[PDB]
Amino acid sequence: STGFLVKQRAFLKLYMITMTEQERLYGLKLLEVLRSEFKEIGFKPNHTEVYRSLHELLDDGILKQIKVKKEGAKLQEVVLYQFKDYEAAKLYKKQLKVELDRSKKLIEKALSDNF
Amino acid sequence: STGFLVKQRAFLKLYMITMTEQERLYGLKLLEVLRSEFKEIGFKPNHTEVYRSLHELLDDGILKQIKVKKEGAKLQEVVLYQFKDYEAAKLYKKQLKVELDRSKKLIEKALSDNF
DNA sequence: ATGTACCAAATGTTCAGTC
DNA sequence: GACTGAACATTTGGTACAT
Repeated sequence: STGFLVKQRAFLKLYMITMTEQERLYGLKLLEVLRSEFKEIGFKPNHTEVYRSLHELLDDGILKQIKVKKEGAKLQEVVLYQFKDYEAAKLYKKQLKVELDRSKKLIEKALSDNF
Repeated sequence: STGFLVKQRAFLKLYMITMTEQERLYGLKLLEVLRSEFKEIGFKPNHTEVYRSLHELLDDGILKQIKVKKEGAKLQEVVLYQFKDYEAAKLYKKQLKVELDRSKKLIEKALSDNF
């Protein structure tokens, strides 16, 4: 990298890991939660980057899919994620702290020099 | 836009606007002047970004490219930038405060949520 | 650290497809 | 109508160069 701010694909993946930790969820719920958690700041992610994020985590080996059923009254079927390789969730979580830390210095530094 | 972080280009341009205000934006080696500034944190732009950022403010009509005497000289000439459009520069700079404030909130939040 | 010119990467829009 | 998915294309950044 040239080491500028963290990229959205990364920021979202990290949030996926944090959320899997607390409750095994599926794509559109993850978005519901992120969207509303962030609706004051004005970050409005969309369902497909969230999905591409989860998807990458599968290639990374950090997550696995489990196909289960939902209770919308629709007898549908939903896809939850669960840790495959826990060590790699940790390692990914570590890399992003670094990235987010540099990112904090940059914005603060930028807010200082220019304002 | 979804409203994620500030864009790299918008971020360099902001510095250039400020450096112009401080009469610190002169010479061709703006890259090294900007690299030197961010070497601590670990941000290291390449020439083509600095070129692209610098050359947008000219084309957009915010900056003008001039020739003056190397501050204190008799003959030697260096390149200087001044405000062609100081209105469009102040407005823009305001836009960036918001853009940075919003960005701060996101990173403080990501760190607070995930760590 | 010019200025180009062609490359790769990040990600929004629209649609495919199933309940 | 709630859900998972992916091509396409843009807006962008990066590499490479001779200069």
